[PDB]
Amino acid sequence: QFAKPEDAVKYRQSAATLMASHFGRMTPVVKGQAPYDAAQIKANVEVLKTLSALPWAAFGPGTEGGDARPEIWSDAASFKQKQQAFQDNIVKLSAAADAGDLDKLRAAFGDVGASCKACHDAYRKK
Amino acid sequence: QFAKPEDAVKYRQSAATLMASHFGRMTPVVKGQAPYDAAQIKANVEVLKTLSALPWAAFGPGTEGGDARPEIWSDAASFKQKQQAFQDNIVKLSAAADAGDLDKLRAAFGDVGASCKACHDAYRKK
Ligand code: HEC
Ligand code: HEC
Ligand SMILES: O=C1O[C@H]([C@@H](O)CO)C(O)=C1O
Ligand SMILES: O=C1O[C@H]([C@@H](O)CO)C(O)=C1O
Repeated sequence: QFAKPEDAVKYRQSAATLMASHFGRMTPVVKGQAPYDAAQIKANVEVLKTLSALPWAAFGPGTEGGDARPEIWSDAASFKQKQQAFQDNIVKLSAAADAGDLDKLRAAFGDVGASCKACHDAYRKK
Repeated sequence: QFAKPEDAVKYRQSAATLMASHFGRMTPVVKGQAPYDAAQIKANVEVLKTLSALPWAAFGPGTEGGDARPEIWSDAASFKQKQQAFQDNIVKLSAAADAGDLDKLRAAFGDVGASCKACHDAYRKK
């Protein structure tokens, strides 16, 4: 869907920006600094679910640019491992949210965050 | 969810960027220049549905900035009219996509695009 590689870069960066907001805005809730409204979090995690599937299609071959390492391309099976583990942790977060279980939400939130960071540490330029 | 007004600006601009890609990537299909796969379009319109709800919460009071006119704030009931008409046209696009009806998809796509443009013409800086 991208006329030039730059358009893929702008897409994936925008998708990432939205995931960071929908993930990070839950920080006060999982820390207990903001109230836990199970319906609010269920709805927010549904948005994050949708967003979480979007970046990966915007790293097609030859879309080197942005802060994307060429190893995304030179080490591709491993990159797919990191995005599928991340998406699998998003499924677990959805399950915790859908269950209305705050302790499980805390734990699942942390697993997601660790997956974000593991991919960045390997595949995102400093 | 925004620590400073700039963060709301960056969010709404990123949401807009993603809607432009998910809307605009259908142009070749509605023109007949790319094949029409009803399931592909249904899935894409579901993504656009989700995205289409996101910008509006990132124009809270005092989030003047970006290319957002202060009339979004000084003429607020009218801005809400333009975002609800747009969201209502997204419902019609969803219905056309879910029905697998290409002629209806063409027509609904055009109505959505006109709603985007009408809001920009009134409320987006040049
Ligand atoms: C690999 C499988 C990743 C996972 C999982 C997550 N992110 Fe990511 N992110 C990744 C790359 C390769 C890049 C660079 C993209 C580019 O071309 O520049 C990014 C970038 C971001 C950014 C910065 C966006 C920008 O505005 O430039 C953010 C804020 C970000 N990523 C957040 C984020 C979050 C919150 C994630 C988990 C919920 C997450 N990423 C996962 C690769 C990967
Ligand atoms: C008002 C009810 C709008 C409707 C409907 C749509 N858009 Fe919009 N858009 C609107 C404003 C006020 C702004 C400026 C935001 C800011 O603070 O700068 C925008 C911006 C955009 C952009 C540019 C994003 C950027 O990267 O800076 C794009 C690409 C865009 N809008 C696209 C878009 C599409 C495709 C829409 C219909 C599907 C649409 N917008 C509707 C206000 C409104
Ligand atoms: O909110 C975010 O969470 C991850 C990471 O910081 C988690 O460790 C990331 O990259 C964000 O923008
Ligand atoms: O794809 C887009 O459609 C609208 C508008 O051009 C429709 O007339 C817009 O602002 C886009 O980025």
